Amino acid sequence: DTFLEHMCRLDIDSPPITARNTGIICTIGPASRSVETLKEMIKSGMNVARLNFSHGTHEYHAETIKNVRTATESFASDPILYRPVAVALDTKGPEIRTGLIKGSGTAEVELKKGATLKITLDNAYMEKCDENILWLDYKNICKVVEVGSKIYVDDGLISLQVKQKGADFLVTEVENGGSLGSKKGVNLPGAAVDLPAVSEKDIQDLKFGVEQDVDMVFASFIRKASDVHEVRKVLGEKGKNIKIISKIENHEGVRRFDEILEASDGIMVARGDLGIEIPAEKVFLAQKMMIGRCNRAGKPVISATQMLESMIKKPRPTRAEGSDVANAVLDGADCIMLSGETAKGDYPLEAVRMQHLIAREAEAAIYHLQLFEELRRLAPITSDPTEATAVGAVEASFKCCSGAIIVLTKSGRSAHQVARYRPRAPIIAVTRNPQTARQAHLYRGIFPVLCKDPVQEAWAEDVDLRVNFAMNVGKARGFFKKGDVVIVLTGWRPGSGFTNTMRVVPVP
Amino acid sequence: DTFLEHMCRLDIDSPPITARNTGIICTIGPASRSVETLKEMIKSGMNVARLNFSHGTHEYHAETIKNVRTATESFASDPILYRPVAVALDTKGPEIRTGLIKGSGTAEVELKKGATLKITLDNAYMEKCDENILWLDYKNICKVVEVGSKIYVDDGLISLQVKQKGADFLVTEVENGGSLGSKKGVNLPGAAVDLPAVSEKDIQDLKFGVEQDVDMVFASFIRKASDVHEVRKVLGEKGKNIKIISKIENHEGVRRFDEILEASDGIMVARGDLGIEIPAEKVFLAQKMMIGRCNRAGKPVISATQMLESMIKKPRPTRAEGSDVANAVLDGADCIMLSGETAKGDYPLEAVRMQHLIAREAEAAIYHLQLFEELRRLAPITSDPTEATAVGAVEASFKCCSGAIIVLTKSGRSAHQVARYRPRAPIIAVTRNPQTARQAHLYRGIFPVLCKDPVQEAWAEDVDLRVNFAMNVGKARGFFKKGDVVIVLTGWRPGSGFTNTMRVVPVP
Amino acid sequence: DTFLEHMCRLDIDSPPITARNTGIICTIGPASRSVETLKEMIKSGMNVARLNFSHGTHEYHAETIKNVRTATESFASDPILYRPVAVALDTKGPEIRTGLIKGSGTAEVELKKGATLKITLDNAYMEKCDENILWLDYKNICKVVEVGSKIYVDDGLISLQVKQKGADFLVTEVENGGSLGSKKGVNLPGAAVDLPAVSEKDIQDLKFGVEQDVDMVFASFIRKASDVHEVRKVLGEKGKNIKIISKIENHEGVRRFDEILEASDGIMVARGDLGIEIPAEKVFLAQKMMIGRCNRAGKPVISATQMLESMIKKPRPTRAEGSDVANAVLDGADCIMLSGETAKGDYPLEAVRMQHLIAREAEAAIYHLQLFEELRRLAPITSDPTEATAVGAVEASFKCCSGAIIVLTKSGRSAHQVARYRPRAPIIAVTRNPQTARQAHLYRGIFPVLCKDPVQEAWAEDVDLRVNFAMNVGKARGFFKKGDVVIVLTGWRPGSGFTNTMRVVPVP
Amino acid sequence: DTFLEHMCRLDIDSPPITARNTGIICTIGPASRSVETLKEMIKSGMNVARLNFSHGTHEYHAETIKNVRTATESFASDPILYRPVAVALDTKGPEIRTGLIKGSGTAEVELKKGATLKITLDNAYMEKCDENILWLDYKNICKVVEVGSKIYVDDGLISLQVKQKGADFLVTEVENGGSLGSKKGVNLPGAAVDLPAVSEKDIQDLKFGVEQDVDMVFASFIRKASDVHEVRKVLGEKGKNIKIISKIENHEGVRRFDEILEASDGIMVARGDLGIEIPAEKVFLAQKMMIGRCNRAGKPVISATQMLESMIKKPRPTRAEGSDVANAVLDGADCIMLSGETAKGDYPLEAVRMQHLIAREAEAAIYHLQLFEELRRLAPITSDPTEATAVGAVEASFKCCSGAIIVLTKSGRSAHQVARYRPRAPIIAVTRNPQTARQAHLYRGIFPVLCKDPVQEAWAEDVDLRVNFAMNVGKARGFFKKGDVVIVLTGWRPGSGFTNTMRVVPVP
Repeated sequence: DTFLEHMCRLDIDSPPITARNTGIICTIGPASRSVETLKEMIKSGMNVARLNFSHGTHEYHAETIKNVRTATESFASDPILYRPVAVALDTKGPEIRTGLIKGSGTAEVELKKGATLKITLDNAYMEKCDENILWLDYKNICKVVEVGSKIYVDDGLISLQVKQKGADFLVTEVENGGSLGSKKGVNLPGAAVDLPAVSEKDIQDLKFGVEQDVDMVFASFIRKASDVHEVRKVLGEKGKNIKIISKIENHEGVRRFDEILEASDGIMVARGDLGIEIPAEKVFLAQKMMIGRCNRAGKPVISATQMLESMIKKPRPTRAEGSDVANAVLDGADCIMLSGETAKGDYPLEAVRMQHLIAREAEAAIYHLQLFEELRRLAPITSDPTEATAVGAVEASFKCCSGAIIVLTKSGRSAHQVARYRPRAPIIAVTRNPQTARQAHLYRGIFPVLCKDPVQEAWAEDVDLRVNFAMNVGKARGFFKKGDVVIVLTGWRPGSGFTNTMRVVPVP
Repeated sequence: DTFLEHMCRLDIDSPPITARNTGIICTIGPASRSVETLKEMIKSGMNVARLNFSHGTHEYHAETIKNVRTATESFASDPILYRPVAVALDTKGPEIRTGLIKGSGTAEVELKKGATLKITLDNAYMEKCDENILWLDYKNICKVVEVGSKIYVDDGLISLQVKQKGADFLVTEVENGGSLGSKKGVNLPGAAVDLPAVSEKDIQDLKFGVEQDVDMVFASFIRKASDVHEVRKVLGEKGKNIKIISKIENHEGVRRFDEILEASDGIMVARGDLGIEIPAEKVFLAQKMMIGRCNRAGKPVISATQMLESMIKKPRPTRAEGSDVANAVLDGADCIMLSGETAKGDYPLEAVRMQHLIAREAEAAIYHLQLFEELRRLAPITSDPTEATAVGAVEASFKCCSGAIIVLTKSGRSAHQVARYRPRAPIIAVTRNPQTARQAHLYRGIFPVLCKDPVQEAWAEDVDLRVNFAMNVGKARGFFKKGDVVIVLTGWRPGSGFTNTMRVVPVP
Repeated sequence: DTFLEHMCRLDIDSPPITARNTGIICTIGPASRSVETLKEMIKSGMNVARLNFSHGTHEYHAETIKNVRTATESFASDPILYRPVAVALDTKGPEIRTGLIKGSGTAEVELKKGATLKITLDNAYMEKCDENILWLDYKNICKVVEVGSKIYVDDGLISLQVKQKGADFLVTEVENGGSLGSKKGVNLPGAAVDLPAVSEKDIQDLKFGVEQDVDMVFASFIRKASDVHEVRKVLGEKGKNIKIISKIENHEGVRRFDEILEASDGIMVARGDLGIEIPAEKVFLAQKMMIGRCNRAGKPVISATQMLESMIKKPRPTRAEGSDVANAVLDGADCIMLSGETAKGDYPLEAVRMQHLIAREAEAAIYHLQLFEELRRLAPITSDPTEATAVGAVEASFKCCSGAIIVLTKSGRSAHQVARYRPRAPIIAVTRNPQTARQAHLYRGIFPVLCKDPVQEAWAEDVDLRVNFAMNVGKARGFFKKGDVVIVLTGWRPGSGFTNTMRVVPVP
Repeated sequence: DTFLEHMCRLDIDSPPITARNTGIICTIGPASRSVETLKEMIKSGMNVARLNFSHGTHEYHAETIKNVRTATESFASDPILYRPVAVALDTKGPEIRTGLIKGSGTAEVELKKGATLKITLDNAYMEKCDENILWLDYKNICKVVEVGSKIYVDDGLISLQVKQKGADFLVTEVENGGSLGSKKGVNLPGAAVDLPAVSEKDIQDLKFGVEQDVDMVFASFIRKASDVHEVRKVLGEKGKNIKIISKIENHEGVRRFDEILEASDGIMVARGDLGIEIPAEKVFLAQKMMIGRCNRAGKPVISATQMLESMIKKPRPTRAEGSDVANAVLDGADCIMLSGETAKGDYPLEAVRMQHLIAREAEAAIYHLQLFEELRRLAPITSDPTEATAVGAVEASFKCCSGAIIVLTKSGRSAHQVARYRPRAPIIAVTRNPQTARQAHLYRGIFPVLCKDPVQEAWAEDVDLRVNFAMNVGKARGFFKKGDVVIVLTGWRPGSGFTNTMRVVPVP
């Protein structure tokens, strides 16, 4: 009825009645590139393998994608239970990274409050940083910094405000402290950055991605719409179909968020990079704002970083990491991302699993019909057949309590359009295009299904075969039973430009 | 918006930007049964022809039907512009009536105020009525009426008050003077009048109605469900498919309205008969209530019995009758009924043309999305395929700003199912079944269209036959043009089931 | 709940539970200037005596106002039951009137379809018009007419389209026909008018009004906001407090309706003058539009002309005059007006009474809380103490089912502001300013009460005395009983610029 | 609007344009009971001081109260800027606790995974606990626990699994390693733990609470209404006026929540205790439900037990705790509670200051008129004077865009009555009664203000005393300025009755 009536009526001992609508992106690192580790991850809800090109070589990310695909297709033998799994390339982007401190890639020299540390960029101490003296990537720091500007190191625990500029060197106080350590990153919040959004390394990484048939790019440190356009002209014609997800990692990208969203296929909210750049008492508005617009606009949005970073080293998360994530789902994020817990973890399965749990359970508190009616209200009058067919399909899904909204697409477009409006019922997307099954996982509520059957002489016949596919899938995965109802969205005629037929059909 | 704003921004100087949705019912009498006259009337907007069986032999009304079918079909050589026309039989009923005035001649005597009238029941004075003895044929008048009771003779114009009750007579003072002719009808407001709702005449008349394939019965002085049931049993299973419209003409009907509606296919508010048997000020609440229940019940209701009464003898009406019909059409009426204006009148055509104009001009003060959003969440929720397909279709018509909702069933039932959500787009109902094209004028917003084609021996090709028909009609008739989007509703097959294919098709 | 649920729930045999909120303006003429006739009219709900300065002298309207006041104060002895009665001056305004036809002020010469009639304005036939030849007021008709323009005579039944222009004379066909008769009016729909909105006669009439302490002016044929401003500069400083009601009697005033409403204190909709000037299939939108804006803006609006014009000569109105009026109340008119039925009538009491009945009964179909919530929603953020106090007072009146909203004002302003928002509960306005008690009757829902008690030394005491007045008034008139609730709106402190105190106080 | 738009148009870069409405509760321990420290905390936002009676003698907490009263009143020489401060007693309850570790010293032993622990009940080992024998003081541990049961020692950090049940002991495998000190508390999730809700200690502690005029009791491990009733009977009629907040810390409480709420003055969600006894993913639904019921019930609810847990030993928090408190305040919390951060922490002040900042920044994602329009038509409708005066006052605050709603009762009850409609303007509650100024921090949006003046011997002058006080406070404290409009609520007199004078006063 009311939103409040709907929170009051929640029952913690009622069962999970929904299957899980929000997607899980896992970051694949040393702890999760074994094929066996990944088979389990896929079995515990992984849907997108993130590769962080901020660290490592090409032969290594290619081994990593080979094991992801080895595990993903161990399931292929029975295409009903087969879960697609997408590969995501997260670019490096305009980073600043520290040296090796002693000559060693595993050291940490422990800075002390009040102490003094000279930044050098003498290209000499590239691997000699100790307690004083410190080397950096950014050649032109001595230009955008000023005598008081604050510099954060590692994800941010080690802080320090400069006292002495230079032209070659720089010297500074230490508010905070801790460990320095090696190959760490540096932030310069509230300080300009003349690094390009696409370095020549990031160009090479993108093109690699095209060669490897990745399904999405996570473009780092996007600040303005030219940065998106560059990523796409690199991906070029060969990767006009790769989805670009801009990462909002600084204040500008929030300020310039609308034009970033125009140019991009979806948005990643990097909550930690933000909670360094802008005061933290405000990230959570930014997130909420940036999710809502991505929902007005029916573009995926990914909530990321500092999710369960206590499952790097405990097998069970703080009850407030739990609440953090479960509220990202409620704000209407499309997907959730794990960085350290699945990459460097001592318990990566435990994290993937807990994430599926938390997120299944947050949908108990989604008021699905308020969402829908708000998102319909806010939709424009279109002359798009496929848009109107989606809206009707969702109305109907609510007046039946549809078990599903079976949607046949090659594009993926038409299953996206239906999910735009947040049906409570799951969208079973039936495709023959393995790229579209992998990319579908971005969009909340799409359960992609990959048909491998050959195309039939008579298209009528063909449609029935795909739809019956989807219905054995639903019966099996548990979404419904004989004699329930579904919406089915198809074309009338082959090579109809659009998905313009809705049938309200009882499960057989 | 508000409703109040939707008025504030009305524009008289603007041109009607909606079709006429309300059906025009016409009472056929001697001024309007020539074939040429009925052809010109059908041209001007007539949708239903009412025969009034209180007057006339079966051989008379059989010829009047003959000419209406003649006229109606003169246009049948161009399906695009053939307009179907329904044939309604209105019953005599439990009427009280006067005897005859004596002599021969201009059969009329003057009833002067404050003077005296013995109502007698002696069948000697049956043909010897005058200003002192007046015979009527209700034999228990004397027991159901009392002293001080009113008696309205000739259709309300004359009032008597009952001064003295006798054994088998009554002495009355004339209170509303007038002039009395022969066989004119009497109203005993407030009396327990006990005549059967179905007389032996009414039985032979309904059995006539079936022999002539009439489409609706307007049944008179209905008081209770048992009355509707007796009419139905009489129509029996040779005429099960005839629509029965109960006429509410007295207080017990308004009282028992609810049970009368459940038992009936539709309602007629008879405001003149009801203006006699009720405090005339209370009438306009009676109608507002009974239109209201009828709309929530999804049952057509007709607003009647005096609409444009000046035009018996004047070509144009007093704007108060125009505000009267306009507010009946806004109140919720599906049909308006013309009675004297088109039966015995001098301008049966300027009457049809004016009513068409007033209904088409009133529809602008109808706030249409208001009506939808409520009727979506008033009328039975959460059910079965057909009602989910219909709602799906209406939310689509609203999203894509459809120019028409093209509906294929043969009963009519699924086109009703849609009209019961008051979409803003006209519902073109395509049927091969002439009765349902005639009968569907009762439902507001439905535009019957009769496909006279043989059936293509393949379901989808038959469907596109009909849809392409509806399209060409709608383009000819002005509803939509090339490039607009229409919604389409159909069978899953000819397996029966129900109607469960919605489609959003651009207009060729 | 819904609007439709609220129409369905109407009961015609439940009692009138409301007292009558809409006001009644009666036109005082030969049949109603006796003091005894008027005492009864006041006793049957008259609230404003309209004097039509279109006919008659000054000594005559002054006799007429003397008898209105004689009857109004026969009730004054017991100020609880005393009903105030306001005098309204309806100007003549830029009229065109015909001659005397034979030399006699009572003749009628009966024009015939197709016939020929010369208009002359030779100032010679001022009183000789017969069947041919016809004299007019308007000197410059031969300028704004053209060879085909249509001229209507009497309220409009006699029509005629010119065939021959001139410089001095004019000659014409006769569509329609009937009686010509004497001192009749002429309309020139769709034809310019160089008559002034304020003739020198209308100046004199206004100033007379000021001398006689009229309470409102009904300004005729207002076309633009300069016309309002002229009426007020005439009324001048001595009549800055006389309320000006513009009459919208032609197409322009509808076109220029907004600026007319700015300049004026309220609007009269003259439905007959309109239904000649603009097609009649559109008056009823104009009316509806013009009432709604007058409600958005909290200015009184009066629905007028052709109300019950069958109670000029029958003691009981057409059931469709009844429906006409009862729908004006529903559209939200503030007041209702009778012209012929109370002026020239053979049954003026019967009309005043039926009007009270019809209008009491229409409020059964007002959804009072939808009104309020729409009118609140549509209100601006004001920093007006008195506006906010009114809105809260009305909310409260709904959360109690207030018997009344007792409002103490001198101005009248604060009782107007409360009524702006259409409480269901009646507004008892307690004033010492007899002008404000008389003018209050314009505003729907104000039941003015005139306190004659002297001002008390202590203002606290004084307020209690006026409020207890109002509560004996309510107890007596029937609005409520001991132990019910009311809202009471007063000032805190004397000579507070405003009514800023709301008390929710139980009737004693 | 939509709710979704209200997010889409959030602006991080904008400055907080609302006051803090949520009360900050602080747990006073050894890091925060000096008088100087409490003065600085009260300055930074503390509204309530919580004593935790699980630890400490009566002479200890009596001195801690002494200093809180000292600090609190240092500011009392300027009413304008004295902030009242409530004193909350939190009970020990049915706690299970460990014995002591042997020796003396740094009383801590290491519990290593996969190793063994005999839980014994022999009061010989009561002070001779170690890594093998661990004594606890719950004597029926053995019958309510089972094999495979978990046992969480020291506040969740340590988990044991029950390998072997004995007669009077248990053998357990250590699953979450750790370090164990003395007298640390045990959780037996899922066990029928039968200790009394009110122990003999808790009785002497509540009787202390009354001797010291505390204002609220936070009562722990409440499971059923009878538990609340036993606490109430103990507080007896010397402390009838003390507010009892039930603490929901186990599953039976969440289960029986509804009865617990009826019996209680308010709720505390204890998310850490609740995160142990429940699947931690289910917690965030539990809270959302229990905040929800509490808001519809118009009963304050506190969100607690881990809010900013980093700041025990770090000056600023992990943004995830910040998103955590922000979403508790949006969920509906009236108060936030700080526990370790301000009791034993190193930065008790940077914690108060940060929480103030996070609550004040979160209130922008609160959609306020949404909350009103529902709470107006959810919460008991159509009644009695006081609730009609309160709603009147809120609709006014919204119309005139009020800067404050200034409320005079002495109990507090009428200021609650208003806060229960969530107005957008802060409620300045003016009382002469210090307890109600302290106690009213529990209610969101209420800003207590204590008038220390004697009573003017004339009701209205007393009223203007207080109102002019509230005005000057509100101007000093920033809420509104000269020329803004405030709403005022008051007695009709000191006759009792209730509160029934609303007033809309401009600001001097």
